[PDB]
Amino acid sequence: AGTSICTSEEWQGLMQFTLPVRLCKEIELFHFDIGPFENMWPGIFVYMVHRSCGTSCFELEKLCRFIMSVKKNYRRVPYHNWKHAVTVAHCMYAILQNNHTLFTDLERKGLLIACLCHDLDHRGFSNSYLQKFDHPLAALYSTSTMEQHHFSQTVSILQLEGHNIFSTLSSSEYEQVLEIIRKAIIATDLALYFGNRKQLEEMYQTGSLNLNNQSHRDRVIGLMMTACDLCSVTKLWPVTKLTANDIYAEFWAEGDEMKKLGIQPIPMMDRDKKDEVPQGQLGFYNAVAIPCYTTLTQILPPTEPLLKACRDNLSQWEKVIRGEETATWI
Ligand SMILES: Oc1ccnc2cc(Cl)ccc12
Ligand code: NI
Ligand code: NI
Repeated sequence: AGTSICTSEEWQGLMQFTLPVRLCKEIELFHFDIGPFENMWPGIFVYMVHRSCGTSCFELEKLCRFIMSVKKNYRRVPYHNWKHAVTVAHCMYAILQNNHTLFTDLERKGLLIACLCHDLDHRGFSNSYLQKFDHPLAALYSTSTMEQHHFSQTVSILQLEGHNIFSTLSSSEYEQVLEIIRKAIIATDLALYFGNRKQLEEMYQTGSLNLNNQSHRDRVIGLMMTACDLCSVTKLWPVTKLTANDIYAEFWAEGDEMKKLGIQPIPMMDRDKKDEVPQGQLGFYNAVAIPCYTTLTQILPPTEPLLKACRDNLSQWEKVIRGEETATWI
């Protein structure tokens, strides 16, 4: 109820924060895992905005208020949380650094913010659930239901007193950036990923892909947003495996709610069907993640380590299925 606002203590603290030097080099890398550094997550986002866009891109006060309010409008859910937001934002930063001049300064600042904001106010329920049980949000947003809500939450935060990091933009650039952000957040709807990937694959294979074509650009950005959203599948196996637990904590809790309403959940959301998880991950990697990173690598060659990592993780799930797991902690 309402949009939440960071305290003065919170945003002034972030202003005064400094990143330990050792980390600077690590953050550049695709495989970097933010996990061990919880206190530093907001500062890591600052550092990334500053290195990619410049320290003069945003007024520092408005930026710190914005980031800290963004954090306060993530809910305490097992997966679609503040930690996930920064993880996604970090993947984008690594894509952007490796492909810097392909994207405009407006696209870079827009995309880093869109990633941080792309799951705002997520409740732990999927679009399938909201549409099945006619949540009011599905009345408002007939397709891409939660994504449309996340964009609306983003705009609400920008509109808070002293939070509009985009106010210094020309009126024309302001409309362009909100449109960059809307499209990017919408593209995180995996329902849309399937057609987009198939289109991009066709454009690439026939050689029609042209990055000077706004419709093509929009699509490449969309695939980038898919790759960033799913990037937990591109970490080192222990990291990826641990994250998988949080994803399923969330799925199972939704499954439980379905059962109360007289509907048996899909196996993926059934806590009594945990034996089927490894095969379901295999299916997810084969249907979604592998193709995503495969096509992204063809379009943006420097993103190849995301694909190589994802391939290594598919192999690990295959190992689990063959009974070849070694010891695991969670
Ligand atoms: O198996 C999965 C289903 C839905 N979303 C997922 C997201 C990640 Cl990062 C990994 C596996 C997923
Ligand atoms: Ni989402
Ligand atoms: Ni997400």
